[PDB]
Amino acid sequence: KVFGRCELAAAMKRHGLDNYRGYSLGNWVCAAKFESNFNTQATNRNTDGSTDYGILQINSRWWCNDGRTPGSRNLCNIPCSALLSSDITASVNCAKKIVSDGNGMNAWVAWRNRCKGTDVQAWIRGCR
Repeated sequence: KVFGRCELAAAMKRHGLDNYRGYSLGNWVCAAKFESNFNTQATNRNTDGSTDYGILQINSRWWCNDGRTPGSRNLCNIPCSALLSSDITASVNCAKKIVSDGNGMNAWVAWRNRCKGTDVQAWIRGCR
């Protein structure tokens, strides 16, 4: 599923990401925009042999199991494929643990490089 901007905003809010660990909702929408272009089915392989999955590009080394990643810890206790679903519940549940781990949203490279320090509330402009 490719979410619309406000659609995704409303869903992320529903699942409690708005100011989760102090991060305003526009951070999360911006993160999804540039990690996945709002597409829940996005996947991308990484040099260490892991893969990033879903709307927030959650990694198979630490967080989810994809069966082919050396060093896998599966700390969200979930198959990576669950992170590709139209329903973003599993991605949000796992992202909450990621953002809680020590480095906050810096775990998301696209957020760090394209969202962090910007006017992220622009990402929910227009939304009801």
